[PDB]
Amino acid sequence: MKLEINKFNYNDPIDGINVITMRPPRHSDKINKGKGPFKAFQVIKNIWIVPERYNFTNNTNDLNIPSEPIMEADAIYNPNYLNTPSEKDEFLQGVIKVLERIKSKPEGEKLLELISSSIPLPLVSNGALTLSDNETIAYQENNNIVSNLQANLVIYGPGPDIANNATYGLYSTPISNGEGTLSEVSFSPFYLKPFDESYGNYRSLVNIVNKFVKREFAPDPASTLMHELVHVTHNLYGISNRNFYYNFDTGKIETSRQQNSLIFEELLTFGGIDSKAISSLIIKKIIETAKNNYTTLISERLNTVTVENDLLKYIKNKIPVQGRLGNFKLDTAEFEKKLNTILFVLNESNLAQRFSILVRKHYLKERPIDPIYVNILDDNSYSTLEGFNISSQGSNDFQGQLLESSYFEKIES
Ligand SMILES: [Zn+2]
Repeated sequence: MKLEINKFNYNDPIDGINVITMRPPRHSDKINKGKGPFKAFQVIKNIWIVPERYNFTNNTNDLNIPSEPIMEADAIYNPNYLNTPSEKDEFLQGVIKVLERIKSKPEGEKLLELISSSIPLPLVSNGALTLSDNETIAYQENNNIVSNLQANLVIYGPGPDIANNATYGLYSTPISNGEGTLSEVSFSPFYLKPFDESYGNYRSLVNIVNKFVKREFAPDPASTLMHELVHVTHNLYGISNRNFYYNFDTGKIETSRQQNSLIFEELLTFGGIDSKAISSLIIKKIIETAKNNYTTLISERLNTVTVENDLLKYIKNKIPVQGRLGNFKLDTAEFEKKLNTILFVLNESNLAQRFSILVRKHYLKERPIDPIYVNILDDNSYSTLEGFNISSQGSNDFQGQLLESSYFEKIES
């Protein structure tokens, strides 16, 4: 069946199929006592949009201006953002539009299909793969749980910094042991952080001889979301590399941060020039770790399954195996191929190239640039097929991302 995106208006009635009131996945944490439930919309099978601010972790629980020293000088705060029905509908439409954009190229469509289908490896109960809260969200009505519906990804609005974007895996052992975990994403389609890149096709003073200089650009929020979707994919496969750092001075992996280092999960997820000279030692170790984790799960869990149900079908589609019920083995060659796709081929920089989107050269930015607001729902500014770089308007070849474009609106900070 061809992937379609379900459209919604925020005021669409609850149906228990695609429109629910969702209990927070992190409801058991003390900081989330009494929160929700929140209206949620199933945009793609197992992918839900919740038009609420993300405030469900320690670092996102307070939406006010931080009481500590600020981590990012390009952050912008507004505790009231996304508290009205009209802002919630705008957000919902924006996320849907960005997803339609992503689906409009085969690489983006395949990414969405992968997230939809790649359920975490369930626990086994009475010989059957059986769902947990690591693979579902609860539809809560009047302090009763009506149903538990499958979910691999829940997309929310931003946390405290309304121009920040992030991914959170639900359970921290499954995120890295090969099982996989439901992910939450905090996403901001309308508030964007600019970046610098060298460029030559812009209005320039006649007295400047050499026109190719660093210029300011806005990112395409589809690229921003795809970046998070790559983290989500790692999280669903249980292959997150959050607890390793790559040291650019030595070219080695380290367990703790160093002066000129980057978290390895971000190095891979962003891609680009910085991932082109990773050592064979590093790549071999990463592959071996994942292979070992999967071999262990196939032995200790998958081979305890005695009941063939739909969850087993979905898991066999996710995890390349050979053999029969009770005696599966990892399909080494197919697993390696799939792993190397998800780790080394799937990344923001490669995806952006396929979408004709400009991204920055390095994951880490050299300087903060004040965030902007842009109404991406206006097709004159941002289209599903071309983003900001609209050919019929003369904005192809990255020109539509130039920050001087009128649709990138200054924020009073
Ligand atoms: Zn990232």
